Amino acid sequence: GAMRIGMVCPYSFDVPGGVQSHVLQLAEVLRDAGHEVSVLAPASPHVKLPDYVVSGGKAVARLRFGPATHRKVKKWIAEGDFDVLHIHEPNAPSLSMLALQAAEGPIVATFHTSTTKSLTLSVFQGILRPYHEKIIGRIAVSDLARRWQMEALGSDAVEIPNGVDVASFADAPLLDGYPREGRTVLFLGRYDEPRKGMAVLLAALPKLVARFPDVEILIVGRGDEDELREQAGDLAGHLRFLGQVDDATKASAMRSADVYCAPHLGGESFGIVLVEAMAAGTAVVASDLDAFRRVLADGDAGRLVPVDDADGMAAALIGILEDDQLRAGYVARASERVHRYDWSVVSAQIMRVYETVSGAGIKVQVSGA
Repeated sequence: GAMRIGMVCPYSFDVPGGVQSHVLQLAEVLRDAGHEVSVLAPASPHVKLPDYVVSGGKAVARLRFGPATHRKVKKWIAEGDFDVLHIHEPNAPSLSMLALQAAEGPIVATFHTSTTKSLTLSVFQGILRPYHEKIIGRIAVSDLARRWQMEALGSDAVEIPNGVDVASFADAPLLDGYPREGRTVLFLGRYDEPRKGMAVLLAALPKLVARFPDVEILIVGRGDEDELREQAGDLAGHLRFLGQVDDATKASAMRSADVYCAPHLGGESFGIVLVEAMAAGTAVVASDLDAFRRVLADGDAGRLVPVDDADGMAAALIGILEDDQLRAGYVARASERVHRYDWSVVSAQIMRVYETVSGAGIKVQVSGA
């Protein structure tokens, strides 16, 4: 039953990031399931972390990490006695790649390509290791490596969704004073960046207020309030800024909004926030970018709008708010879909990968043997 799993996170936890958060959530989840997990990462002295995460330090023409670091890592692996070593974003250079090169046996590496989709593969430890390791260094930064990995022979590469704790949203406490009889709409992100599409949401505001005069636009994330109020004109009174909040409050605000609007001009990454919205039971209206269309399943799980279309956005929102049955339907379907993104599933898939790669009696060792 039980398994010992090392994970390597290339990034310090001193700063928020998708990968860091992914790793930690996953680790917690596996530990909850009765596995021994160890997390290696760079020094994160500023934040208080669980006891199973370990620090490797920080350091970096073309140059590599210093000796003390290598020592630390080798120690970690050798005394780890891991059944599986899981590496994240083994970009070259990185802590992860260092680990990947140091170790031997059941090695798995994951590249998080989109916030909602992540490629997972097993390193060739045969005569090809030197060659494959150079390909793995470029997967992060190139389409061709990615392709070749998914396409090639003897390559076990699989795609798995990004994980989410669904309950932390669904069960999130409502914000004091919500729901608003005035119909709140949620925007989430840094609104000074045009690709987040705040401008579109602003363009559609007059119609929205016309048909729903008491509406609030709840805005989470960092940006310039003054400027936006100024661009909002006399409708600026409808805006409410929560600033850049913690995850708990994000979940709360998300759950207490009647609708989540995602008018992104494009990211080709950003989609996971929609998953969080659906898990919160809040109906989604999103721009028609491919990723969003995938997540909402062609328009099954949420309303899709043409990119950079204000009139469409307005019609969509208004339509959602005015008819409650429709909205409820959208939410229910979304709740159906959100299953595949929960950790209990994702963790199972990755566990399958672990089980495939690791045998009985085989432990991760430092090269060579």
